[PDB]
Amino acid sequence: DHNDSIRASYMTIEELHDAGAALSRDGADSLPGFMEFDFFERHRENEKEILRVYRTTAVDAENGATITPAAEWLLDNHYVIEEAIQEVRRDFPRKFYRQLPTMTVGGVTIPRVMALGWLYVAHTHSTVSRENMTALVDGYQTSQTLQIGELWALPSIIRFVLIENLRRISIRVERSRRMRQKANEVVDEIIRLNDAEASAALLKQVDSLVDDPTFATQFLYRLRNGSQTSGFAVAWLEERLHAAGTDAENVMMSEHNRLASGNVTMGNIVKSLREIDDTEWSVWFEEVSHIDKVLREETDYEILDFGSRNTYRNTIELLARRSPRTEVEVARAAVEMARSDLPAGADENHRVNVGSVLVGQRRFELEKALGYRPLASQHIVRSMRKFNWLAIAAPVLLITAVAMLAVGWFLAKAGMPWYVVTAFLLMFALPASEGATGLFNTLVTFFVKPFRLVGYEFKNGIPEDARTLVAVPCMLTSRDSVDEMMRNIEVHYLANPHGEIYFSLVSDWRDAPYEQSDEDLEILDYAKRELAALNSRYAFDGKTRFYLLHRRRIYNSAEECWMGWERKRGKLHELNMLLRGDKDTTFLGGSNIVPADVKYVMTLDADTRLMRDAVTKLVGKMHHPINRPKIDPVSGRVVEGYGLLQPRVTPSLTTGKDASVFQRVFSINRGIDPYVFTVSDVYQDLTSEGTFTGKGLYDVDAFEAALKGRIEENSILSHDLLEGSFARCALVTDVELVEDFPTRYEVEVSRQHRWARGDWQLLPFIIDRARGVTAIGRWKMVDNLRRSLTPIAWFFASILGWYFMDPLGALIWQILLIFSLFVAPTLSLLSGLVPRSTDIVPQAHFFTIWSEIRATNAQVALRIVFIADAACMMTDAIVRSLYRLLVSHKQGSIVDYYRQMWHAPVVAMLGLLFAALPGDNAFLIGIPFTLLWVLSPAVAWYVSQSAETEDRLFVSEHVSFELRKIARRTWRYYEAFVTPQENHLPPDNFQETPEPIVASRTSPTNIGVYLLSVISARQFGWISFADTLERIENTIQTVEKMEKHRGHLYNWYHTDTLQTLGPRYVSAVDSGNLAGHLIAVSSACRDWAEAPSAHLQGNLDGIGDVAGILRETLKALPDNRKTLRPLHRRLEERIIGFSNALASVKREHEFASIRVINLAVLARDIQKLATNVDHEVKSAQSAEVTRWAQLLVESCEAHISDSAIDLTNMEPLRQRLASLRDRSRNLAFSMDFTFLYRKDRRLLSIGYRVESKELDEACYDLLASECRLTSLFAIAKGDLPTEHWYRLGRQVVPIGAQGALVSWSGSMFEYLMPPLVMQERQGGILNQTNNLIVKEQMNHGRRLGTPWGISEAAFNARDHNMNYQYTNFGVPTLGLKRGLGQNAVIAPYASILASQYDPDGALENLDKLRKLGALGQYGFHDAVDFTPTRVPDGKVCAVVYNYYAHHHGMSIAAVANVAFDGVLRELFHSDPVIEAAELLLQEKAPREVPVMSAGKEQADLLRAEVRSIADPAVRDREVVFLSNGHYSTMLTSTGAGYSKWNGQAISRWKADPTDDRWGTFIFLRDTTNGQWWSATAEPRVIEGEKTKTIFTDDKAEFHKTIGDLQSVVECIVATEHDAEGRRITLLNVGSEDRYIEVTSYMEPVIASEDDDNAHPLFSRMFVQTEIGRRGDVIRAWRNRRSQNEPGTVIAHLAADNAGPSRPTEFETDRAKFIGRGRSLREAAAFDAGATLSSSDGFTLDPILSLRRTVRVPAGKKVSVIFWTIAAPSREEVDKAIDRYRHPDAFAHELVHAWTRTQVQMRHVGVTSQQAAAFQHLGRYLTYPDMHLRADSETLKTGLASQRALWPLAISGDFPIFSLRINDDMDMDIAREALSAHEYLRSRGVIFDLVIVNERAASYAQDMQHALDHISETQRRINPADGRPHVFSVRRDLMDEETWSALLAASRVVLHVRNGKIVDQINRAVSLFAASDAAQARLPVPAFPVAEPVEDAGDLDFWNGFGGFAKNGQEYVVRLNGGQSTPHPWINVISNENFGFHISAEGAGFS
Repeated sequence: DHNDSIRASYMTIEELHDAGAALSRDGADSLPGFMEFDFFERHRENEKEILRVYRTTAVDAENGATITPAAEWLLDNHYVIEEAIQEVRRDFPRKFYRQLPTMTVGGVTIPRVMALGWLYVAHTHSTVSRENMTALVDGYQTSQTLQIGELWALPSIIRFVLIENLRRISIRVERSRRMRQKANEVVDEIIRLNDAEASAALLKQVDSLVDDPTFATQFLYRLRNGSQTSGFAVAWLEERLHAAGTDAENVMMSEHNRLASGNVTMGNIVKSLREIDDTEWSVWFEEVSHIDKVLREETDYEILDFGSRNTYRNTIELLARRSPRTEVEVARAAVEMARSDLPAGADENHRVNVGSVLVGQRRFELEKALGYRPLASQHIVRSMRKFNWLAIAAPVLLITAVAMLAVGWFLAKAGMPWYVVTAFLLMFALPASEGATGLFNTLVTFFVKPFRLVGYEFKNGIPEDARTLVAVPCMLTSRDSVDEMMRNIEVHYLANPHGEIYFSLVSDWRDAPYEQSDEDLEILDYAKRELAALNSRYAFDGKTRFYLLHRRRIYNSAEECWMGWERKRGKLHELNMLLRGDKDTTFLGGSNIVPADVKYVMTLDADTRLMRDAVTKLVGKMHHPINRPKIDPVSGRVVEGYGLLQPRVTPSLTTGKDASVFQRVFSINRGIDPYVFTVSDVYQDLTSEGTFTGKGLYDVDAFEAALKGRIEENSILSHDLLEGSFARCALVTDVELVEDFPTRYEVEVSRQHRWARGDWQLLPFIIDRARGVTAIGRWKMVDNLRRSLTPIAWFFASILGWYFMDPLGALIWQILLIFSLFVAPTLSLLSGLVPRSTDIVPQAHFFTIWSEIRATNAQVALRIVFIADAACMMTDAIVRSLYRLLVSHKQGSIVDYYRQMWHAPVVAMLGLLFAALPGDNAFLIGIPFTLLWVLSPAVAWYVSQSAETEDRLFVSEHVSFELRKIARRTWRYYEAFVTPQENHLPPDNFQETPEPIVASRTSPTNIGVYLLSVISARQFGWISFADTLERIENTIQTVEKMEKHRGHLYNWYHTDTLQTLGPRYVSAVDSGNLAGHLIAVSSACRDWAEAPSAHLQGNLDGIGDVAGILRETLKALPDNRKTLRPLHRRLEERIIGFSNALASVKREHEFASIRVINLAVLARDIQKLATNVDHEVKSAQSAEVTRWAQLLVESCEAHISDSAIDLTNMEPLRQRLASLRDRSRNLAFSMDFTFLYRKDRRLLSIGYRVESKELDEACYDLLASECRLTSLFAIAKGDLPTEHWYRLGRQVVPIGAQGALVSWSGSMFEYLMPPLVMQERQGGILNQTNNLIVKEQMNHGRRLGTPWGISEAAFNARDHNMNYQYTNFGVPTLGLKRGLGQNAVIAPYASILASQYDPDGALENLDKLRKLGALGQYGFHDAVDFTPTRVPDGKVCAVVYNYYAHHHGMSIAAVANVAFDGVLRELFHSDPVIEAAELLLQEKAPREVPVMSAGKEQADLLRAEVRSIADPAVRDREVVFLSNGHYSTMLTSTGAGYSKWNGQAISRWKADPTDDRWGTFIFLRDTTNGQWWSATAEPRVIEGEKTKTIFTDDKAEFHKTIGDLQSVVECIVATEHDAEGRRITLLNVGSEDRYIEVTSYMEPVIASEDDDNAHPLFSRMFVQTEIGRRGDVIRAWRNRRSQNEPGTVIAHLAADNAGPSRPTEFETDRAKFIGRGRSLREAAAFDAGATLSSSDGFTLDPILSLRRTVRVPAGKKVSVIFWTIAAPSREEVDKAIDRYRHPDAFAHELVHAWTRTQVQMRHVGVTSQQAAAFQHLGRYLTYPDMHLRADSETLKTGLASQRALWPLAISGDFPIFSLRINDDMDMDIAREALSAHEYLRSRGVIFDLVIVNERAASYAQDMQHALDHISETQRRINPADGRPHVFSVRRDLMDEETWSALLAASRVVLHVRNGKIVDQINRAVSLFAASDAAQARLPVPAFPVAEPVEDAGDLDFWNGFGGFAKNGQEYVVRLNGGQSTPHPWINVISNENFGFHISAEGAGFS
């Protein structure tokens, strides 16, 4: 527990309290870690070291090194750390750190908060929790107070301490890992040298790094528990550790802690950082602060909204800092003075208004009373405010004047006789004035902070006494816009439903010379009925929320005719009268009802869209007593308070589906910016009075009085500024109203004309000082006038400039004028670029400058080219507005624009002609400007054209045609796999290769996407109207019958029973997706029912698409039969004629219904011809032509059926549609998202579990996901607060020159799922993220080379019950997951999804994919796998044969959005609930995003292991195990091995390490030459033989090269037939024919191994072999002895190939094959004769051998495949022999072998490298080569017998793999050992896994409990395996002798601490690798044959071999060399207790 971290044990609670209390009174002393440092340098060093060891661990670990669990928390979770590095150093500027009071512990000046935070982390082991923090805080505050600003800094200080701790721990663990690998290397070098002469030198070298305990810990574990061990180095280490008093057990125990403490502390640090990032530090500060204990009582502080409370605290803190008073007493004094204020209020009867003293009107009084010293900034701001409007006028005037003098002095060198001076100065003033205004605005916004109002927080809605109504002024000069205006009203209501707010409506029927023609009464009645329906639909607790008001129109004069006393101003004034009680109004009876009193009225407009809860903030700000108007009785000008509140207006991104080039030029800022809260304004921060623009809340009484007392008449459009002047308006700049902008230039001209008219109708208000006008109002009017006169001023200045002087140096003057206009925007551009004078150093925040530079250049260009037109319009406007009130008079093309304006070109030509004649030196500068000015109409037309945003894509016609054909091809899935079998629901997927099986499960997502696809299909024109209604009704009825839990569904379901598969798990994602799709369905049904009169004819393009698909299907027909192509060309001409007929129908516009009959006739003809073709051609591809013809004629019939609607009695269908819409909407809204809401960390739960009724554990925290759609729906429904949307996501990864979003496993099913329903506009973050990720996916695809489109899909990997599995994928750049760059799987549907942003590239990618095998019947397949570990043989790709349902749904929906201009996005957004929250998306991207930390792509993909062995004879033996579960075999590198079948063996084999020449073999003898050799590399091997063995999975391929004749063999076990296949392949290169013959040899036995090795004579006797007809197969079995023998007949099949028929020979007698005295190396069957006399029957020595002489040509190859079949019954091999007698038969088996071995390796959690390691372990386990066993001294003093049976271990059929476990935090090596045991059991290796525990009696009980729990998965009774061979012994329970016996008796012993499995086995092979090389190539010395034997005398019975030596006392046997007796003639020579017998030629036994 030491490490280098900060450990101070536990403290729990009630000890932290008094700990902090002691720290406050008598603290200091010391701290656990802690040292003298500087904050900033230490933080930078922390970041540097953490980056160092993050990159080090990244470049390691993946290299194949074991990684500690402590380092996992640093690799897998690094992003939380990277934001934790920020915030700190972002929340601590230099000036703020120096404000914290210092504590000075131990002579080190440390701020008090730092020390208080050091104790919290130390005493809690870096575990942060809210309650412990509160306990520590209040315990510390028992005596000493914490100032505001300190109490804010605790979370950041805690983050700093945590990151310091993590840095220390990470450095230590990295160093320990490096020391561990150094120790491994050093001890390996020691063990590699046997001599002790160099070991001492190496230890002396390493002595510098032995003191550290992380080094000697592995050294001892690798030397004490090893194979060759030590005894010189161990003694040296023991001596060193015993010196200096350390011993060795102390170091042994130290690593049990430290390491575990490191892991625990890293985990705690990660959890605490996450928790600090999770909780909200507003309620915590509200509760733990003492200053809020003062204000939460006795004053209205607890309900003032967060911003106002924060401003109060800031003012209090500022007062306390710059004054001799502290915070508590200053708050007390403020409370006392506010009390002394006396309430004097209606509602303000209780509590205390403390606001009128901090930010109110009496702030200066307390400020002066308390001795506050103001800042210089405050002094200058107060002075400027005191100088009223002069403070804004003086600097602008001074800047203009200095511009005048500069330009006058620099340009007075050419005549200019004192009169040109005045004209040029006055004309240049206006651009100079704009420049001065921009400069002043920039200075003010850079220096003066913005000003915020104070208001209530109506958390329960707007109360009584604050009743408001929203009165949108509207017009009724329309027919069907009433529905639109109503919809606007529901949206406005849904923006904030809670409260006492009403939504009225005021209307009029434009102007008319008459009074009332009684012609719009029907319009009025329709509107009233609609509004009555609206009130009935929305009325809770008996409240009428909607009202309609109308005005009767009164004659005033001409022009306006009859529109009442005045315009909209008169309407508002009449409304003000009628609200307060006035009966003699000008309104209509029946529409003059208003909600009683109503105190505040909001105006709003038709297109201005409100934000959520945007009016409650304004009502509160107006209602608060500080902001209430007072109305001076001296004059009605509203001295203090405010009369009107005008919120700021934010332009929207795009105007729905219209986004002109004009929009992206004259509105630079677009969309909402969530980061900014207030915007600095120049007028409001200095004069405290803004401008009213006609939209904003106002008090009724004050406004009514101040306006009825002042204005007489003459108000048209300039009124708003006038009311803002008489009353006192204000800009809140906190609540914002999103407004649209006109895309065309026609509207802007009208708007500018109206503004000019208004501004120029108010001249006497400025000229006259009488009447009533505020001082600031006049200046505002003058500013408006100068801004209006700028264009004409620029015009006149330019024309007179190039006319009067006409000089040669007018270029400098012109560029000066252009420079002014360029400069004016650039100040605002640069205002947000300065980093506050380089205070701190952030991360790579990008630049993003070129974009707005180009935008400003375009803006200046459009301005400079429209000056002429704008000036002319402004001239006519000014002269009109002057002649009035002075004289008191009272869609198109370029040609359309040119005839409309027609003034700019003619005026420019007039000026150019007038100024071209005089001077003759200004044409060079006059020509270009006039040239651009006359080409004005073209620019206006170009900018008025609507561009492509995201829907209106330029897809031409062929691309959309191909996409529609793909969609129609993939809709076959829904056409086929949806049946009315109580199903009406799509199945999940569909297998087709392992026999087509259809799934029976369905999720809500599948239902939603299927319904959306049905709507899209009806939109395309594929099915009739009745079919769509039937399908939707059936699906909705089935869904209503479905089981539900508070509205939601249970994720998985059954398709036939409608029951749940497993636990009823409610999923948040699926419910949200289904509800979002149901809303779109309801909207579609509404749209279809609102007009079922023209929505029936259809598109008549589905019939075109199916015809095109048929034409494309026809081309895939190899029509080359005897008839050539008569019918093919006939049907081709028929189909082209049909397409011509359809086109002829289509160009016709009347849509005659009789032509569809002709189309149907042609369809019938084509179908008949296709059927005729199919009757004679039975190809499997022509069925597709048949099906597509049938579908074509179904489409024709469907359109005919649609064309037969009566269209008179359309009522029943309308009723059905209305009921269906209502049911869909109710089903969607019934879902309740309340209980899933986690009100502790916000967010949402993953789902709900009906068992034990608990929420899930994780949450969703990323913006780019489907949780985006779910959260949007939940927010719109109103079941979550708005802040949840802003809480999640928003992370940026820089790709290219910009940055996209960030997602878990950044695939595309989650970036592009929501845009199927949701709308994304041009300027938002989401669409640019989509474009960037499409580009990045393209980059990934091209860098890998394979086609792009990575996403979630089924990859090529099956299992038990083969179903291809299913998992997530993505790109490594956008993923935040380790493992995304190792798969590289491509899914076709991702390309279709990506077509909504780039259809061309998607089509090209799909065309590339179609050239592969990735297009089945039901559209595209699911995925194509490119990972080399999951790709067979030499194939390059790997297609997956699946058809997932929602994948096809997404494909169809995306194609529908692309082709039909995004209909689905418009359906979802037409619902008022969704339209209310649509404005939430926006989110203008901030252009300052921080950048996160970072042929390798093709190398990171997973690669298989292929073990290649150069020369098997002279290298260590390697084996491979191949089995199909029942037939298990082994093959060594030299070719030896055995074969087993259900335990009992087949081929005789013995484990002889030196000989190793057992098993089956293939011998090749040349006939002409006579030399014979082996196809393997062991029995014969002759000179040459560049041999090579390649072991892998499946196959064991043996190579050989003998003198220009190659011969490669392949040995594989078959599938589902229990056979083993050996294939030989002879390659000839030279130009000659070789005549060789292939021999097979295998000795059979059918017994359970032990019975075979016991008495070989029984086994060899009881075997009958025979051969039957067609003699290429030999059958053998055992004769029936007892009724308990399985029998198990076997056979050996020759299975020839590549040649004619030749006779073969067989031999089943080993006496006549080996030869009675020889061995297999020198067998007698390969002599120069005696060729296999073919003895058969009950041979006493049975073998199986087959020989076929082949003839290899010169250059070609032959092949012979020997099969070894084993079957239970005799009649079963015939079903296997005939399956293998056929030719080929080796392909089509290979693929099953690969699939089954991959399934086996997947069913157990093993990897190919783990498979290789486990096969090495099996090699060490079966053969008696013991190189991983115990030490020599550990085996000499151990290995007793009659033991290991007390541990209930048989130890008879048990090699016993032990595994000593003494670590107890890893517990992972045990799982690897168990998995290896299971895998080797599956492969046919039997052994025991003894897990020895070596602990004391402290944690042994828990260790054995956990071991039993983790091993019970295989300790249970396994059928036919009988107790499974898994053990867990206890060292403490058994004595020492049994433990020693167990450790000595285990063949292979591995310790668990000193290495890891598959890392110790692989390292043991390298250390035991590397003289026997010259004896391998000599072959053998032929054979010996002597010349008989001479039959001499002196022998009685002289046979051919020997006879008696007379007297019968001896038997002399005489032999030559090499000869032998027929059998061993032995002689037993024994005694009572010993004996031996010796043969005649030499032997021995004893």
